[PDB]
Amino acid sequence: MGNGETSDLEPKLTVPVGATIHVGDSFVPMAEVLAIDKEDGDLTSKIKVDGEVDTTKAGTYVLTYTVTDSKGHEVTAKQTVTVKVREEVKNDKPILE
Ligand SMILES: [Ca+2]
Repeated sequence: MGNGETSDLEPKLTVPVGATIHVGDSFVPMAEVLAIDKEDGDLTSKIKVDGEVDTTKAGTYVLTYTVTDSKGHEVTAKQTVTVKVREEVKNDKPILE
């Protein structure tokens, strides 16, 4: 038996650096993020999705995506999501302390 020194390429992780959606809008992290390796194959299923994006409250939520190749190469990237309101709801100073 034995092994040959083949140049393994580190997995190509594809993640959008920034996203913008509305309150009540749909957001699927596993649809917009992919990961492909040449030697091991499709690593999209291996993607670790950290963080949480809410679509009921307006604000910025950052998601983390980390994927590892079986050959030992690991890569990670983040996505900055910004949710905004679909109507005019003004703020009269939240007096709730
Ligand atoms: Ca590889």
